[PDB]
Amino acid sequence: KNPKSDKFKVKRFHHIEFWCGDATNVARRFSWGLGMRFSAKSDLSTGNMVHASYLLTSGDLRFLFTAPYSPSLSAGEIKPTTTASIPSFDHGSCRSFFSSHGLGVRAVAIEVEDAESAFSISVANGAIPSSPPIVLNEAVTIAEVKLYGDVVLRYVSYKAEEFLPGFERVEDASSFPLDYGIRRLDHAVGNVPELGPALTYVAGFTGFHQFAEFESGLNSAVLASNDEMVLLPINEPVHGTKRKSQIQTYLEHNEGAGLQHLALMSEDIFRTLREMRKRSSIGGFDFMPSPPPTYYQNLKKRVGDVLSDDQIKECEELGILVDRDDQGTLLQIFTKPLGDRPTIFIEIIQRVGCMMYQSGGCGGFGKGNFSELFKSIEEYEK
Amino acid sequence: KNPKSDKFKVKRFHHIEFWCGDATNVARRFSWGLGMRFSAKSDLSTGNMVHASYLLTSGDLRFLFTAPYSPSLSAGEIKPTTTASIPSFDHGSCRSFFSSHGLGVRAVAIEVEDAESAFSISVANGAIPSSPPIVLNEAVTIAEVKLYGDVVLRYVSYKAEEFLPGFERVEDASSFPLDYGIRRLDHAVGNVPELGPALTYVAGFTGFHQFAEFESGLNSAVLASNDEMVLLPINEPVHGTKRKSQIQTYLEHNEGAGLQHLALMSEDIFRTLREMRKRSSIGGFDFMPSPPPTYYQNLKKRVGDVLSDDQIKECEELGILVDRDDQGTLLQIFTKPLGDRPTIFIEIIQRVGCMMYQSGGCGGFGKGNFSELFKSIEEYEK
Ligand SMILES: CCOC(=O)c1nc2ccc(C(=O)C3=C(O)CCCC3=O)c(C)c2c(=O)n1-c1ccccc1
Ligand SMILES: CCOC(=O)c1nc2ccc(C(=O)C3=C(O)CCCC3=O)c(C)c2c(=O)n1-c1ccccc1
Ligand SMILES: [Co+2]
Ligand SMILES: [Co+2]
Repeated sequence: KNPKSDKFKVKRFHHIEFWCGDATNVARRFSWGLGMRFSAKSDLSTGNMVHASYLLTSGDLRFLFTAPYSPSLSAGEIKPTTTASIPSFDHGSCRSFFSSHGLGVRAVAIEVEDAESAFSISVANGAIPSSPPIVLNEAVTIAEVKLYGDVVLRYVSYKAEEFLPGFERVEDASSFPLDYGIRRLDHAVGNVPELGPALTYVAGFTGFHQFAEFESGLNSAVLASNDEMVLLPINEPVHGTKRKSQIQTYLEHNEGAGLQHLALMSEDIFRTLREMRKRSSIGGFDFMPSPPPTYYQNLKKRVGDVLSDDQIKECEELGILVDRDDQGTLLQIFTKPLGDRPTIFIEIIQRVGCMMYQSGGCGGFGKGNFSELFKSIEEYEK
Repeated sequence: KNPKSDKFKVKRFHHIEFWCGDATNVARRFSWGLGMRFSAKSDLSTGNMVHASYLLTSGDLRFLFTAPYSPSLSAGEIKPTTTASIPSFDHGSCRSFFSSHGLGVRAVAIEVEDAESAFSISVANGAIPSSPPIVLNEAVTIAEVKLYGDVVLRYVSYKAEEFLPGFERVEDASSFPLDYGIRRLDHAVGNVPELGPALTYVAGFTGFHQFAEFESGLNSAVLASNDEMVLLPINEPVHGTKRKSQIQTYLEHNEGAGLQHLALMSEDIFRTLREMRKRSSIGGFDFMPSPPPTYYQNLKKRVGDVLSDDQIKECEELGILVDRDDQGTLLQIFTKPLGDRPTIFIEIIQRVGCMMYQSGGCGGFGKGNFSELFKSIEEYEK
């Protein structure tokens, strides 16, 4: 059941912005680890005396890394005379965010038809405004409202129908064409102390609807746009369990609510994981410990009609997890945390089925892999 | 002339510590870019609830990357009950340092015979104390005094004659044996507003002596230990020049004095620069723009008795600079800034001559390359 109740026209995920202390080192690490190309910049070399911002792209996926310069470089500026390319940026907010949370996502940005209308309708329906609509070079409009914690939902709309004005394309000599197969952001997941009030708030101002699902330490629910291509799952911890909830660990180490993981769709998850795993110990990303062979022995009875024995052994080599709902099949794997704190991590996913284009959320989000991993663990103990 | 006036016994450079906002991403970037191995850690997995610290090694070179956790993780601790492995660490100091300066060196650490004696003698001779001597697991003693800006000179002494107590060796699966030929720290350079008072201060409390030298925007001088293996150059800006002093640009973007560059000795600078340059656009480090061919044409008359025509063409391919004093020859090159701000960078060097072992500072520090580059620039204009 999809009531298609969006209160304004939403297109697709546009970009994800990390707030950093040094944008250069995080961007360069991420570029090598994930196979993303340096495509645009806004920094001292482009006249930005306020913040350094570097954009990585892989297919339609856009990762932005931003850090503040010394305020003294821009102490003479006022908002009318700012050299910042992202006018919502604030030195104090950014330093407060990074000191509170460490490295993490500040903005989940979605493209809309009309960012000024989206902002107005959202705030009229309970959204807490974060940065009012601002028109950049008469071409792009950006506005921000609070999503959860210190994470904002960023609306971006373009008149034309090239990232943002004041960003410059990166010199091809500095722009190496890395590509490990990642193509787009599939979903973005938040952790909160209380799921109910978080859902009521976000569904309240967006009109997003609850996306149908099928001892883990969590309760979760997924908000979706009309065509279910913008997917925003939210988790709360379940307390009193034998094993401590990873949602509660997140909230403690993050100093509260924030973005838990980014799920990145790959057009070939086997190629992506081969390429990422080759770089784990040479500057890239690490992956969670693989499931036992019993898990992959049990893959025959569950998805033997979807993957061959060879495609299943390839899953075992790479530690890929597999889940399935009534519509389709999900291949997924999780990285270890991206930075110092046990907070944000990345998911790589590929979805099989639901062809009409592929419909959103085909195969679900892998909640079956909680019980399946418990089973395979005790089963492998033997 | 070397009076050998050290006021306490100094051995060698021990390590360099960067203060970071996220130690993981900087360490992983540096490891790939410079070919350094992950060798030790102190973090949540080792019981450290205060700071995350990761050590990279290449030969005798030790780079330490440290970032603060949320203070809430350790809010119940007191200094007697601390879980920090580096007891001088302070959350507030570290956040204040990174917000003021961005990514940079907090500590230049030298090994001494007796860190408690070095601290006492230094402070008795004018050093500003930063952290008093503390004995770690009855095995290592660490003490810190102010060097310049917010950079400290760190004394480390060992009873035995394994980095620091509470650090753990890194699992060999997570420890990839990268090596591009870098072997040790040759010198560490500071930028200050006023060279005179900075030299008087540091020479005052160490007994280090001035190391003999042979429109650039700087005045400089080099302080050296008794065997001239600890080398601490210091720069001040020269104002009123046609081209703005890079020392003044450093001071402005850094919010004052601090460490300008680290010079890393390579056992084979050609291999090091081939390996680093292959990785510049895939997560590693960039190099300053190469000198014109006239510079390399003029390399015949200056060092033709030291390098063959083939060893000189190899310099031209890699953009290596060459200088020479009355004792030996210096091959060197400079990276672009390591992070967002035009502040800290790295020098790669190899020294030829002065065999007795090789004596310290053989060939000087390349101050001849200022005039030689001006000449080659206008000469290449032609
Ligand atoms: C035994 C370990 O493996 C697991 O059970 C496991 N299954 C998962 C299945 C799915 C998802 C996921 O994507 C997600 C959503 O997108 C929507 C809302 C619900 C949700 O959770 C995630 C994060 C996990 C996961 O984090 N874990 C895990 C991994 C290591 C440590 C502890 C837990
Ligand atoms: C025309 C550009 O090249 C250059 O003239 C140049 N020569 C250098 C020669 C030597 C040293 C050096 O190591 C150092 C010491 O160790 C001891 C004290 C004095 C000192 O300076 C350095 C940093 C440079 C240097 O930074 N530059 C440069 C590079 C790009 C931009 C502007 C200046
Ligand atoms: Co997910
Ligand atoms: Co130097």
